[PDB]
Amino acid sequence: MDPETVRIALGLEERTAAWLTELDELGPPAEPVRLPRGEEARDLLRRLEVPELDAEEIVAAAPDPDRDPALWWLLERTHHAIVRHMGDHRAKPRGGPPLPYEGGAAARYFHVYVFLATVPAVRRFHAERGIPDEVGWETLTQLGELVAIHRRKYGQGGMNMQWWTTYHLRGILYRLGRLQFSLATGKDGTPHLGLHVPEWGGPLLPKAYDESLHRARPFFDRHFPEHGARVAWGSSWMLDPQLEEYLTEDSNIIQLARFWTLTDSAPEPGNADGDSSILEFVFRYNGQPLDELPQRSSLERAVIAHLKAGRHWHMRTGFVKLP
Ligand SMILES: CCCCCCCC(=O)SCCNC(=O)CCNC(=O)[C@H](O)C(C)(C)COP(=O)(O)OP(=O)(O)OC[C@H]1O[C@@H](n2cnc3c(N)ncnc32)[C@H](O)[C@@H]1OP(=O)(O)O
Ligand SMILES: N[C@@H]1[C@@H](O)[C@H](O)[C@@H](CO)O[C@H]1O
Repeated sequence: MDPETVRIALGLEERTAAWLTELDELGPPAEPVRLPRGEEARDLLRRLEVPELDAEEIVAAAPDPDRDPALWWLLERTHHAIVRHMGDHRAKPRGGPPLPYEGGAAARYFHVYVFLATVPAVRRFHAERGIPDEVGWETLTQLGELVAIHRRKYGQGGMNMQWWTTYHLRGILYRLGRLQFSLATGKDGTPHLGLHVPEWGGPLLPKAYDESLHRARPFFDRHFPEHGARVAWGSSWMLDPQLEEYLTEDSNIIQLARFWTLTDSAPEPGNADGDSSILEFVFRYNGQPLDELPQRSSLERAVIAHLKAGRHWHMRTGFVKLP
């Protein structure tokens, strides 16, 4: 098989040829790709908290080297492209393009198969770094969340956040209770930890937040002592001071943001970039006209109002010192 044949077979944009050539050069992994099957696949998916509806469909559609040779060629090389960067937070998060849905369920669940095929590799890395099993597993369960999110957002099974799953799969991101932390470095190479909030796990309670923060240094200093971060950095819609206009005092976002020191400049009022991000995280926004979107929470009402009024939301960046 060749990258042009693969590209055309799967119906990928000409845009992706460079990626495909790169993968082509890279070749198959030393350890040949293996997909768990049947009840082994069910157990793994269940452990990764993939909802049952999706897990059944994932197993049923599992591709095959002989019947799906283009898709299988990509599966091995995409797996290879991730594992070669195991432990390496300096490499860009390149998970590969999404596959056109005309390839059916195997195409839609492509990056789930990448994730399943890569679990053994990253779990070995976890073991080597002395990471507790429950931490490793808890970290990998975001696969379920992102699978469920695809369904809510689009109407059928899939997982199109493969750029993000490169972090879990390279063992450079760990969920430590309510928050996640990623190995990171600034433009000047100073190590920090990136701080992230997964959807699942309920509201962002001060006490859960605070516990996660207490876990970060001891965890990273024990298992990645070479890193030495003192500070956590976040970029998020939820760091927009403009939220103070709409959210009240019981809002966990309003209380927690107060600890943060913002480091980017106040954005231009007319800049529109942070719009799609807040829309994504609040509504899983999929192009629909704003009046259809639910209005059941103060935040839901807030983000519409603000946009209706011809105003814009921005992503802000800030830091907190790790306790
Ligand atoms: C504060 C630290 C900043 C650190 C930077 C983090 C960097 C990133 O990870 S960027 C991505 C962030 N992740 C997400 O957005 C995940 C999806 N979002 C969520 O699950 C939630 O927003 C979550 C859990 C994080 C916060 O929820 P919660 O603790 O309820 O927020 P809170 O400020 O207390 O809520 C205020 C109101 O808005 C509602 N609300 C909050 N978030 C959402 C949401 N995503 N969708 C709908 N309604 C929401 C609440 O239900 C509450 O409603 P009401 O006043 O009507 O009772
Ligand atoms: N889509 C990702 C989220 O899944 C993640 O929680 C956040 C962390 O800042 O980064 C966003 O771009």
